[PDB]
Amino acid sequence: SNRALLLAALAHGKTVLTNLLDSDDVRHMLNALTALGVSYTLSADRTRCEIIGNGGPLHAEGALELFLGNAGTAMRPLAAALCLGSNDIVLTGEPRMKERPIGHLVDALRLGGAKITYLEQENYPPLRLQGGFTGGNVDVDGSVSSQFLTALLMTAPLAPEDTVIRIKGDLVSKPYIDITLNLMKTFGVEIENQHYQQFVVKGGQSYQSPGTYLVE
Repeated sequence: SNRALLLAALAHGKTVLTNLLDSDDVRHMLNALTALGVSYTLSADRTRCEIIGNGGPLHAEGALELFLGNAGTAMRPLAAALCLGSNDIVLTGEPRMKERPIGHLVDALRLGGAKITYLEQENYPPLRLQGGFTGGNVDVDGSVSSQFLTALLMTAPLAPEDTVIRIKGDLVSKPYIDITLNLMKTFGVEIENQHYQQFVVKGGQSYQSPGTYLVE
């Protein structure tokens, strides 16, 4: 899941994610959507999830606190997606989450005009999101996590202004990025990759529900 669910909520319409992953990582990907007020349903095998698209950034009533401990792949995309409109969210996790710094994403997003503040430790799991991402050249280290660039890849197109993520060195897992842009494309957005780094995304985009999607 991770993305499929996030883009599903950031989209307009009900989209199904088939073959999802049964793990707190996904449950929260759902729970996060759940907290912001994203409507969706889960099958019986806990692998099929349909979500009534929110039509864009999931607005949190009052401030939120999402615990994406085992959702190391969900926090990245969330920390980014939630910095779209204007929502006060706290993205935390389990002790193991502390082994997954998020500063690289925060700056990358915060650089695009996103509102992100460090809670516990700097560049660590906790994050205070307050939306605001508009666009602009973003810097994301190549060796970090495919969910970092992916986070910006999904969030940036929904940004009023176009964004460029320049990758310092060699992407951590381009193959992951390939899926994201492909799976993201099904949602209605396209990003332009450069020399195995730099990314060019058009801002002011919108996410639509492709209907049913199979997460491999």
